[PDB]
Amino acid sequence: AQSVPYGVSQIKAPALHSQGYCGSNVKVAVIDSGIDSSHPDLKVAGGASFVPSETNPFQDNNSHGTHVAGTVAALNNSIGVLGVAPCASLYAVKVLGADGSGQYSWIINGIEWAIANNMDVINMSLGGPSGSAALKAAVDKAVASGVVVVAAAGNEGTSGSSSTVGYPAKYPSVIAVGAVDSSNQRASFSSVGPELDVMAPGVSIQSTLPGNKYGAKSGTSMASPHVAGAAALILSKHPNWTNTQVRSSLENTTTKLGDSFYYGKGLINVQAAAQ
Ligand SMILES: [Ca+2]
Ligand SMILES: [Ca+2]
Ligand code: NA
Repeated sequence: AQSVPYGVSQIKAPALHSQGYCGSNVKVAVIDSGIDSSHPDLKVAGGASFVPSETNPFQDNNSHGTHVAGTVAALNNSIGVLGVAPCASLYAVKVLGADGSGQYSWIINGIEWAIANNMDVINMSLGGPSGSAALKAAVDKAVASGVVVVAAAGNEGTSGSSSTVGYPAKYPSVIAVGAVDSSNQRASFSSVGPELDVMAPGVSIQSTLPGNKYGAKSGTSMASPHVAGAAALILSKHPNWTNTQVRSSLENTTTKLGDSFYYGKGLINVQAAAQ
């Protein structure tokens, strides 16, 4: 039987599902450690690998990319879990290797690929403490090209009064996502700062794992795909909205939590965001 992860319900996705909105024809790129395309609960449409030693984007030797992807789009069937936008066209853009790290040149190559291939939404569940003119340029171009770019804020917790949001999440053109629990409390690990935009469920998130498995993971990596999946539902309902309108709708209809430095605008509510 299929189980709906708490997080899907928390952001109110099922309401859209009920209306017949599930992300059909929205192209979402998971820029991460690849997606196990053999998983029975996922449907990968395409993708590319930018990791020199791991040329197949459909082999995930880490498990991270597959987990992120099931949050976005685990199929609606009688098995496993359920994604935020279960009918989306899922693309595996492999930029992290088996050890979960990757070079900036690879990540950037992957963003460039996503622009060229007309992805609607990009999910980046990754981040580093330092930026680069090339990294900024690539996210900026995606957004100028009409792509919704979503990134995990980071897992750096609090540090005095400084921002601990990593890159590319720190860039204004990107939506930086922090993590809450099932009670709406900020996860202690969730990165903080003025660049934080929204929150999403990121503690003990059940999703798909390679080799027809399921398991839980915690991190702002798990929070970001709820937002990416949410932008896919919105576009399925309003195919003519610009990335700008999608973003404003998500930000403008959150459930407000505590201070914006810790919670940004609050927890997204896709039901409200979809109008
Ligand atoms: Ca399923
Ligand atoms: Ca921001
Ligand atoms: Na940002």
